[PDB]
Amino acid sequence: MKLVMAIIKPFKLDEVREALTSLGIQGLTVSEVKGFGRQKGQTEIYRGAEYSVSFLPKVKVEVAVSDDQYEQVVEAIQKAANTGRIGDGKIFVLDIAQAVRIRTGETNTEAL
Amino acid sequence: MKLVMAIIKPFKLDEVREALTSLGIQGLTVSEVKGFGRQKGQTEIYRGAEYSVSFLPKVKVEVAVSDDQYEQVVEAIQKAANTGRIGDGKIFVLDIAQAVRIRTGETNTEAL
Amino acid sequence: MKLVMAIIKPFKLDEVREALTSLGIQGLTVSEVKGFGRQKGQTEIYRGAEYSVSFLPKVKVEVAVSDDQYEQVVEAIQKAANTGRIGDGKIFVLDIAQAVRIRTGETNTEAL
Ligand SMILES: Nc1ncnc2c1ncn2[C@@H]1O[C@H](COP(=O)(O)OP(=O)(O)O)[C@@H](O)[C@H]1O
Ligand SMILES: Nc1ncnc2c1ncn2[C@@H]1O[C@H](COP(=O)(O)OP(=O)(O)O)[C@@H](O)[C@H]1O
Ligand SMILES: Nc1ncnc2c1ncn2[C@@H]1O[C@H](COP(=O)(O)OP(=O)(O)O)[C@@H](O)[C@H]1O
Repeated sequence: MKLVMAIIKPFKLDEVREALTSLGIQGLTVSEVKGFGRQKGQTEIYRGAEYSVSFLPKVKVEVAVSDDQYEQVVEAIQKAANTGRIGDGKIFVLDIAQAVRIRTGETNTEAL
Repeated sequence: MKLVMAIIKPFKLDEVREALTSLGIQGLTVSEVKGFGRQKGQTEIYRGAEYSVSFLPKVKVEVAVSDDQYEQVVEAIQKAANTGRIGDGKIFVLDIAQAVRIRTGETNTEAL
Repeated sequence: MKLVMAIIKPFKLDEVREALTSLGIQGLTVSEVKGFGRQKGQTEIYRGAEYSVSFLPKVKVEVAVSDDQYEQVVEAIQKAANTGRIGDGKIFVLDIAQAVRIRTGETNTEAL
């Protein structure tokens, strides 16, 4: 099992969710983050230090998938979330050691 | 060491925290997320596309525990966070490669 | 590749970001969390149960770095985020199985 974490442009959430649904992915968890990178927000200089005054929101998508699914999922997300412009974001894949569905106590692949 | 990530119903946070305290777990980190899954929010259809108009908040609990603790922790959380109804959520266990307490520089199990 | 996750005092974000920039780290992702631990917020007791009425915000910094960088990054963060007072937070290092830059499709170390 793999945890697929994608940091994407907020306006790409709907498109990514449809891609996952097409693969029959049953659910996912989403949170708000701020992004720092080559694309930067505006700053105001005070005493030699530049205070950030604008920020770039991103959406963090976390979806647990089986090993047999993960490559297809990463592919779908990349294609859905791509604009070709700077700031498009990242996909990080983390190994999951165990998964449990709280409602049933089902483990691993049967928990998703 | 393991990072135990639980996605739970917001009204179950207090109950989960008490369970962890009973195990002598010293601390944990909590964030707000939105959940998508078999339980769905309401949508409004515009031009063939259904815009989500209601969302289902969940709370993401992240607690780092020692290998000797992790199975007990996962068990406690599952029992505390369970309602038996759809939407109860998931527990994902991730391996931790290193941990540091910022205040002391203590490493691994002594950092918790 | 490693995902370095740091839970830090909010007023330490600027200092940590400068440390990473000094190492030539190109970007990072930041989110808001609440912290529970030895430092606690205030509570109000109702029917034997203590409702939390104040909370301690922390900032979660997540930065993916190469294996050759990770020890230096963990060191920089620890020194930047340290106050010596309780509540300073934690750094957890997670192994990354794969990384992709969404804009280019570049993989692993070339994605950062
Ligand atoms: N090393 C990193 N670790 C974690 N998140 C990162 C890292 N580098 C970039 N990001 C995230 O990716 C987003 C886009 O990065 P950026 O460098 O602006 O564009 P691109 O990803 O197109 O090269 C950033 O806003 C940040 O959220
Ligand atoms: N594959 C997944 N990866 C990450 N989070 C998930 C996944 N599937 C479900 N979730 C999270 O679990 C929550 C509950 O899932 P749901 O399918 O509604 O009910 P149940 O977990 O009882 O089957 C969702 O709101 C979502 O936050
Ligand atoms: N086992 C843990 N897993 C995840 N986060 C933790 C854990 N223990 C502490 N934390 C986080 O670290 C923060 C500081 O912890 P605390 O015990 O108050 O001080 P210190 O880290 O200086 O010992 C907490 O507010 C919480 O966010």
